[PDB]
Amino acid sequence: MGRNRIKKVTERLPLPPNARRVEDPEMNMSREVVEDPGVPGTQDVTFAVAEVNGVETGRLPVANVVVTPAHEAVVRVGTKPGTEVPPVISIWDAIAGCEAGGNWAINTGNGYYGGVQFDQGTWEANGGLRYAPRADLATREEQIAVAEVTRLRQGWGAWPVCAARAGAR
Repeated sequence: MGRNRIKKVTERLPLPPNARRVEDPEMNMSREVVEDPGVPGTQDVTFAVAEVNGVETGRLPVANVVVTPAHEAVVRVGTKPGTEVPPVISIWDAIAGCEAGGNWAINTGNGYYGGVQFDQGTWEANGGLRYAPRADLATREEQIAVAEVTRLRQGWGAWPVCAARAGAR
């Protein structure tokens, strides 16, 4: 018995647009872009809410109804052939922490690029142009793909401080 800590509360919340995907054969498969944000809708969501001492201790949606439907968004998704990115096998995240503080897009004008501070020749020699003109223009996972090629072909010499710091082979 006693007062019930659980009450029903109905809230009007946004209904986010579904994204309809449109292929872009000029964009890397790693990439997705919002071409049209659509228009959010609205929905009435009923929650069971627990409160003790004027403080919410829990909530659970129990019902929902569309009020205004959203207008769909349009997302462009990359389908450029040959831009498949291998799965990442995090020694690299440690290295990028050391090299660039985890900033994969770093480009300070020091002659090095991206999270693991490739020079341009090393980026190109190890296949990086498949993904981007420079390392900093490529995704983390693309940069790691090229870093793995670099390591297999040339070793850890590109990272003469950070690789050892990261506990490399």
